[PDB]
Amino acid sequence: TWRDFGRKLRLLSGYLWPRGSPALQLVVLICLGLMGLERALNVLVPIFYRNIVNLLTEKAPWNSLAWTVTSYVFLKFLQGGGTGSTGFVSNLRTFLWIRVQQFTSRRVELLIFSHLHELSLRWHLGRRTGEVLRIADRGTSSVTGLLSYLVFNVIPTLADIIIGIIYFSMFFNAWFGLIVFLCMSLYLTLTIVVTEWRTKFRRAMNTQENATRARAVDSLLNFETVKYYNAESYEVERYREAIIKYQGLEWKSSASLVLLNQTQNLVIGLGLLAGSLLCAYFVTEQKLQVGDYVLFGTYIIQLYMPLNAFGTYYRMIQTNFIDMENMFDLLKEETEVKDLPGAGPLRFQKGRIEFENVHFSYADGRETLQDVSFTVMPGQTLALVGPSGAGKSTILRLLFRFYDISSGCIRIDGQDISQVTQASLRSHIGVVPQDTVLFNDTIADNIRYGRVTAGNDEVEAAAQAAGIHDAIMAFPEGYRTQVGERGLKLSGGEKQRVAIARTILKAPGIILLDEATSALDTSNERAIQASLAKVCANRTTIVVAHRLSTVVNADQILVIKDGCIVERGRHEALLSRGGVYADMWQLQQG
Amino acid sequence: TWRDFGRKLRLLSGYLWPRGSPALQLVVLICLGLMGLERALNVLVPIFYRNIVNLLTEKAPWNSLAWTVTSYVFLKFLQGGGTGSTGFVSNLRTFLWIRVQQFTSRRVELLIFSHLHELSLRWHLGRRTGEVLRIADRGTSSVTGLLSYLVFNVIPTLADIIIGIIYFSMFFNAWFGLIVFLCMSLYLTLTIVVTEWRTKFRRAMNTQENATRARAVDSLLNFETVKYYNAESYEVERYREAIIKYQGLEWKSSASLVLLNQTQNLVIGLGLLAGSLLCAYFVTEQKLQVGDYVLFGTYIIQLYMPLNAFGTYYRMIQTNFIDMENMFDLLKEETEVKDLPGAGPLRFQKGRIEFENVHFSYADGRETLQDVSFTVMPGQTLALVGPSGAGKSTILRLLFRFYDISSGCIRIDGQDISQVTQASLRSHIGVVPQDTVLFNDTIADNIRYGRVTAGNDEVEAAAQAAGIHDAIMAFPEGYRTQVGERGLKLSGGEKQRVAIARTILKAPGIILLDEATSALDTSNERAIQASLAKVCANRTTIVVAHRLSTVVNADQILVIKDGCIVERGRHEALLSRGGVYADMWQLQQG
Ligand SMILES: CCCCCCCCCCCCCCCCCC(=O)O[C@@H](COC(=O)CCCCCCCCCCCCCCC)COP(=O)(O)OCCN
Ligand SMILES: CCCCCCCCCCCCCCCCCC(=O)O[C@@H](COC(=O)CCCCCCCCCCCCCCC)COP(=O)(O)OCCN
Ligand SMILES: [Mg+2]
Ligand SMILES: [Mg+2]
Repeated sequence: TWRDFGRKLRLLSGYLWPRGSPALQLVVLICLGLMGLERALNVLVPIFYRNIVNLLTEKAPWNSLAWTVTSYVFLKFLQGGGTGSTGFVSNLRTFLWIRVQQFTSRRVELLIFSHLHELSLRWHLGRRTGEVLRIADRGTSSVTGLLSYLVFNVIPTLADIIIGIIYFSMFFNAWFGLIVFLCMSLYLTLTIVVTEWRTKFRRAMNTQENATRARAVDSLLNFETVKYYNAESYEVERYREAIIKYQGLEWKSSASLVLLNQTQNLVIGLGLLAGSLLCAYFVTEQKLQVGDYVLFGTYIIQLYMPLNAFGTYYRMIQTNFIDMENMFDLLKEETEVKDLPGAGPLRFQKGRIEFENVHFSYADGRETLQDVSFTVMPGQTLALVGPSGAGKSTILRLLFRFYDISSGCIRIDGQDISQVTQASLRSHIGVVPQDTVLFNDTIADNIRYGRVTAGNDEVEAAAQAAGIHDAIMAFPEGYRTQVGERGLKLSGGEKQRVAIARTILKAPGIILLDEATSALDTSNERAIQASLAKVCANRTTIVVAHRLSTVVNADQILVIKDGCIVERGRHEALLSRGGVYADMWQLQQG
Repeated sequence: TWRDFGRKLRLLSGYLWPRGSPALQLVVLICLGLMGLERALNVLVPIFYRNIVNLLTEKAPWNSLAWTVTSYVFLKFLQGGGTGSTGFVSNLRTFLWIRVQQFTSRRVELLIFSHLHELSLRWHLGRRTGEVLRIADRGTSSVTGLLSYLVFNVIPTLADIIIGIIYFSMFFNAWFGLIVFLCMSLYLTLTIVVTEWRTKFRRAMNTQENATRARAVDSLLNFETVKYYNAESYEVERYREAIIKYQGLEWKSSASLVLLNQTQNLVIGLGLLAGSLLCAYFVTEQKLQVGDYVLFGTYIIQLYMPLNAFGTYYRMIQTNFIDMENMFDLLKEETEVKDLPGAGPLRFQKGRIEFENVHFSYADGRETLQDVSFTVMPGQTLALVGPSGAGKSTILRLLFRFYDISSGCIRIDGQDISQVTQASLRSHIGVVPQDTVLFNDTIADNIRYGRVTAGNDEVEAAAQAAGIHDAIMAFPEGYRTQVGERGLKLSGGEKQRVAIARTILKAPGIILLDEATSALDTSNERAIQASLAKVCANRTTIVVAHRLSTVVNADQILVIKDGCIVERGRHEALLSRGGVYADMWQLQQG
């Protein structure tokens, strides 16, 4: 509708006045003043011109005429090029604003890069990288740009037309003071009537646009596959057939503009005809002197120039508006798993975890995990075994509180999860992820990410827990070797080794291992678990392992089939029962 | 230096003539013409003004005066504001160019999205996503936004000054002429001197800029890690401390400009003073007439204003230059592993492979692979076993020819691979990668990527071989579900099952498996390898497996220690030897 526009402009205005620093809160006044003086000069230059022509007509000494001429030339210097150009009053402000603009830009940026890191997991696993980056880079340049064309080229221009009608009405004749008024009115009423009839087009451009780029920016973030299967053509072609349909529409909306920018010309044109013709009539009938026909020949032009100038800008102002809209959209989304106000930090003494009839659904259609309850005594290791797709990892994801349960209760150390602050909750737990990703930085700094204070001593010693010390030293330059983006450059298993080294360095109260021996050879896992046995002496540990050679000494064993527990107990007590665990053990060992 | 500018401009100008379609090769002439007419009207308006002032001075009938004024209110309509704005002999050109700025904004896009996909691996595993995207999205607007300010606002302006000096010399006094000439000369000699002094600054801005964004577009790609280990603040801060340095070094290059834009004002100023004083003097000494003063008071103002306007654009015309420079660099590089001239398709008959004393290195510091040779008969399944980091995957990488060798020879089916075209070579081999990635699309289209002409019936039949048909149908919406981005949405092992189904659908001449049973439970591996034994009836296979339970029936077994072959033979022939393979097998079996 035509009201939302208003709401939007209001918001953009809020970012002008700096809020916090007094000094700056002054520059924003002086600047305004210079704006004031220039408006006056605009109505004092034309007048002086009349004088230097009047005197010349009647004749006078070379002396008197001289001083007068100098005056005119001076004032032109202080205001050259009308509104929207250079000069000496104007450009003296563009040198006292550079500072304020750098206080608004920063603030906006460090706000669209904080929110993106507070949103929840569900949203993140569905975004389209391409877009979430385009929006965040062009966005911070929209707000600054517009706030500088709506306070320095629009509002000023408008004020001038008015000052004009006051004059040309109480200092010249009168009728002339009407010809100007009507012109403007029509100019406006021919803009609105047209701007609307165009919006039917601009709207159906943005949508197609954001979908004529996606596919592509997703065939460059997955290079390997587009090579193995030797495509590399199927792709280039598909693009061509999308850069065509988009173009077919922009023509429509890049021609409407030429129409709007031509109809306006006429309205202006007619105005000049009326005025010029009438003025001459009067001077013939001895009512206004010739001199005067010069004033109404300079003031006018210098008052209609601005309108026409905006003609070469309409194109951009549109684009900038669109981008602002998008950014603001994002800053209105809401986090899903929030925190309860008035919450206290967790009290950690032993580390006991208990589940109480938890039911969970992903897409509200089926229950992936349902009716699970277990208890772990402090200082004990629990293991989970089952077929693929049974829901093993969902329990670990839910313990860390990345999602919210629907029913039941989860309690640790006698305290429920839902009322303690997450920030204090996550400081007691460290987990090795299923897949390893490393920053595009050096291996030493990748290892140090567990805690940003330790010196090379601990990094070095902790490097011995995973058995990577004897391997890194053989590398050229030792621990300052590069890793590459996402860690693809390094190798296949030492990514897992450095991940487990990070976790060991962190040394949390409770340790959880999703997969640890996925990529290691059969002669390296043993040593790793032997080293880990000395570290897990007094810490609760949950381990998941498809291979059953690791949980033979597990303190407790659980079997998950389709999210419902099927049996439990130790190793030998499960073997004697002759159940599914015994069947799988026999199948694996013989 | 000051000559590179030359080569640069030459290129940006090699794009203003559609090279192909004829029709278009015409619009580019009529456009040029309209330019001509306008550059004339500019000297036929000031003149008419004088006439309507002379007549008024001496008196005349309302009739005659009337038919004169009309003229000076028509020519104004056609000319418009000036040399950089709207009108009616200008707009009519910006409506016949839209169709030529869309044949130069395509050709230059489907050329920076092709080259990025023919570069080789080394480069790719070392880029910085953040940047490569940017360079390729802002880049296609520079070369289409400068060609429009170097053939419609510069060259035109220059022509006008000259026409002015010709006149004002052979039609008016001829002494004034000198004034104009000198003024312009000085204007230029100041621009050149100042521009260079400034360059020292602009150069040291770009560099810091591209590095104040890296550690920021790389903490939004690897989201998980920035949560597990908490953080989420350590980051926001680092950003702030880098948005400060950049700023401090721009208030330098955003103030130099204000200086350059004030000096120029003075030079222009002086010119007007000289002229006016002189002209007035002559009119006193009876040489010119009042009428004449009016001409030298309108022509000048409309011959200097066009220049000042450029004062408010300098900012952008810099940024655009910088971006063009970068794009060119990318389009100026070179592929690493090219193809020998000529050459022909590979003559495949059976499927034999041979290695002949291959020595190769990665970074010229260490020898990753050295002294490797083997051979496979047409129909078996060689296997490789060894410790981690021994170089198992490098052999597979070197077969596909992603990198290149230093010595030795590689022969397939009797033909060396170094001369045969890679396009024909890579149509006979299909490999499941070590890490599985999926397109952000539906599962059916993702699994159809093996061959684009496949049908639903054969896709459904082939999905049964991997054992996933009985699993997908239980999902809601069946085969039209989403997999998210990169495939993190699906599961932990179903990605691997989908990848192996893709490979089976492709059905190449030679099959290679890096790791297939990494994420599968022990109850599903058997059925899978039994199913895979049926399709390898007449296809050579190479299999890598850390677990030795799937290699017991291998036709040939190799042991790779540190890239040097230690022993070879079958399974029982190696068990009796009592070597390292026997030790590993015992240790695994317990
Ligand atoms: C905070 C105080 C502000 C005081 C002044 C406010 C009013 C300023 C004058 C506005 C006159 C034009 C109003 C009608 C157009 C409004 C929309 C617009 O300007 O840009 C739109 C996009 O339109 C364009 O593509 C062209 C953009 C420029 C059009 C207006 C040009 C400037 C104003 C011209 C008249 C004012 C006098 C001359 C200014 C030289 C943005 O999207 P939208 O509002 O159309 O979307 C929702 C409604 N459909
Ligand atoms: C193909 C035929 C072209 C004919 C005309 C060619 C010459 C046109 C007039 C050029 C006059 C200015 C020459 C000196 C500046 C050249 C550089 C430039 O314009 O922009 C530079 C960046 O400078 C700026 O930031 C300001 C950009 C605008 C400066 C020139 C403004 C337009 C020309 C002004 C004089 C012409 C008459 C008035 C123009 C309306 C781009 O980088 P760089 O060349 O400095 O880097 C290597 C050399 N250091
Ligand atoms: Mg999992
Ligand atoms: Mg490997």
